[PDB]
Amino acid sequence: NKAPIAKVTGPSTGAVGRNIEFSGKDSKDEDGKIVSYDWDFGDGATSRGKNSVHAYKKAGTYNVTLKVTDDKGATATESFTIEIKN
Ligand SMILES: [Ca+2]
Repeated sequence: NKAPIAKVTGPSTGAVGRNIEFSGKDSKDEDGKIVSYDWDFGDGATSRGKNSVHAYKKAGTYNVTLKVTDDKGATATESFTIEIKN
């Protein structure tokens, strides 16, 4: 098996209190299927889904982590920086 490769699409800037839409659908497993897309939004919040949403309560800079898992259980991550403005 080869582990998958995580790819996040979504905004790199958003605004406080607004729902930010993220996707992991461009992630790729060369030899199988991605079976889960886990998100850590950098403010303690987590979600799961090929698409996910999060609103940040405070302006600042956050690193979002996407963790993809393939059909064999191998994992990969991406760290993606988002700026949240007032
Ligand atoms: Ca694989």
